[PDB]
Amino acid sequence: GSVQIVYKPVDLSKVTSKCGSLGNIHHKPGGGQVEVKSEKLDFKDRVQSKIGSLDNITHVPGGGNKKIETHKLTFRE
Amino acid sequence: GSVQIVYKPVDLSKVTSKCGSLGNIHHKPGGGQVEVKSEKLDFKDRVQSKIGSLDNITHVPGGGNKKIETHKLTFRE
Amino acid sequence: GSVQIVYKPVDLSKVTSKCGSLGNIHHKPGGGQVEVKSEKLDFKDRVQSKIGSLDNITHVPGGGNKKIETHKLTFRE
Amino acid sequence: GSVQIVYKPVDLSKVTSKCGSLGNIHHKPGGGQVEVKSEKLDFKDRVQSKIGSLDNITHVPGGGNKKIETHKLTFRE
Amino acid sequence: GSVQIVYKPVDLSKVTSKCGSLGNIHHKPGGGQVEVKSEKLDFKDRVQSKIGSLDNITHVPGGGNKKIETHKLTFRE
Amino acid sequence: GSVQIVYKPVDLSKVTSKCGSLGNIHHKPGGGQVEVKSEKLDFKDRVQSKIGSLDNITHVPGGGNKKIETHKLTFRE
Repeated sequence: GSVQIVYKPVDLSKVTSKCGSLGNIHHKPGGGQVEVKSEKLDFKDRVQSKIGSLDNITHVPGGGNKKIETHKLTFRE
Repeated sequence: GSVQIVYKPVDLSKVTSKCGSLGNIHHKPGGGQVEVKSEKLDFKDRVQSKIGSLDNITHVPGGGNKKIETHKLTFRE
Repeated sequence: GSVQIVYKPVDLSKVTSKCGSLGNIHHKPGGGQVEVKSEKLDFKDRVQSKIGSLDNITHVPGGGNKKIETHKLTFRE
Repeated sequence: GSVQIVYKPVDLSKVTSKCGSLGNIHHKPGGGQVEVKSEKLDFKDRVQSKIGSLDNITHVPGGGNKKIETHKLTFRE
Repeated sequence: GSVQIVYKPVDLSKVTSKCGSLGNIHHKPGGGQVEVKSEKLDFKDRVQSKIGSLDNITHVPGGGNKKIETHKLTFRE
Repeated sequence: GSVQIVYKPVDLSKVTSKCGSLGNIHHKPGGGQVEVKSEKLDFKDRVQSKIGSLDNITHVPGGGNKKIETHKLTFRE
């Protein structure tokens, strides 16, 4: 018997952006209040967690564009 | 018997951005209040965690563009 | 029997940015208040953790562009 | 002619209070936001004024009792 | 002619208070935000004023009792 | 003609307080933010004023009791 495999995807695409001025942006939060209460935690495996935050962000990229791409190949008898 | 594999993906893409001035950006939080209470923690394996934060960010990149790409190949009898 | 493998991905892509002035950026937080309370911690394996923060950031790169890329190959009888 | 006046009010009253413990009192405001806008002010005579406040109070007297009392007398030809 | 005046008010009153423990009192404001805008001010006579405050108080007297009392007398031909 | 005046008010009153322990009192403000803007001020006569405050107080007297009392007398032809 015989087996042959060719895996040759060709990627030629683009992700692009154009802009003038981003200009006046304001973020003026009047601070709230947070309370959290707990007895025991057991984050045993691959947990991602966040507790009692009160958290502010101003993410303002000039681009902010993104590409994600994944390839796989598997073989058995 | 025989086996042959060729793994030759060709990547030619782009991620790009263009901008004028990013200019006036403001972030003026009036500070809140956070309280968190707990008895025991047991973060046994690969945990990522954050507790009682009260946290402010102004992330302003001129680009901020991103690409992610992953390849794999596996073999058995 | 025989086995042959060729692993030759060709990467030719780009991640790029262009900008004028980034200019006026302000971050003027009115400081909040944080309290956190706990009895025991047991961060046994590969934990990443942060408690009672009250933390401010102004990350302003001229670029900020990123690429991530990973390759693998595996073999057995 | 003749005139005679006697002004002799007799005040014997009381204002009084009795209490146990005043105990658990909480005041935990999540801070709001106030904006006020104006062009000209002309507070010419005996004005009492307050603008753009955002103001918190916890007045907790053990007594807090009050008395007010006023007397007058007037004469003419 | 003749005129006679007697002004002899007799004040014998009391203002009083009694208390146990005043105990647990909390005041934990999550700080708000205030903005005020104006062009001209002209507080010409006996003005009392307050602008753009953001102000916190915990007045906790053991007494806090008050008395106010005023007397007057006037005469003419 | 003749005029006679007697002004003899007799004041015998009291203002009083009694207390146990004043005990646990807390004041933990999460700091707000204040902005005030103006062009001209003209506080010409007997003005009392306060601008752009952001101000915290914990007034805790053991007494705090008060008395105010005023007397007057006037005469003419």
